[PDB]
Amino acid sequence: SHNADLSEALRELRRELMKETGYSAFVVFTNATLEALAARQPRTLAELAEVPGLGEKRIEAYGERILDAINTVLDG
Repeated sequence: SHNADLSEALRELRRELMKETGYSAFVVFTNATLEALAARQPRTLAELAEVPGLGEKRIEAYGERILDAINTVLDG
């Protein structure tokens, strides 16, 4: 739940999603969005919807993976 640990997991997730989709990091989600995820630590879909720059398309595509990345860091 340290910010650096969350940020690393989110960068690792973003690389997985890039490989799976063929998209750039930017198209997967931007650094401002990554930082907001790490700071806000959303734990639910409701909380994901509050994250600046993420948006519904990416919540649908990536939301569960994002929550799981955050939970993996917070819970171990």
